[PDB]
Amino acid sequence: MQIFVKTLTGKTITLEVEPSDTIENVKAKIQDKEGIPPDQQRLIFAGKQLEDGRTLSDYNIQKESTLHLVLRLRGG
Repeated sequence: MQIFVKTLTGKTITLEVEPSDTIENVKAKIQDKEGIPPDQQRLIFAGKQLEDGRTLSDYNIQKESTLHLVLRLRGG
């Protein structure tokens, strides 16, 4: 039961999520590490916008399915 996330930063940052988890919890996990609102980030899969509030189980997400995490690294 593994999934895979690829951040726009290129750096390999991996996570462990269950089939019963919702992407809403997953986005929050990363946003918490950065202390930013989720409005500042977006997710895209199979050329479509990953809509907030869906589940891996509902969208039939398979193992090792890539998630493209796009956000703005607070710094500068």
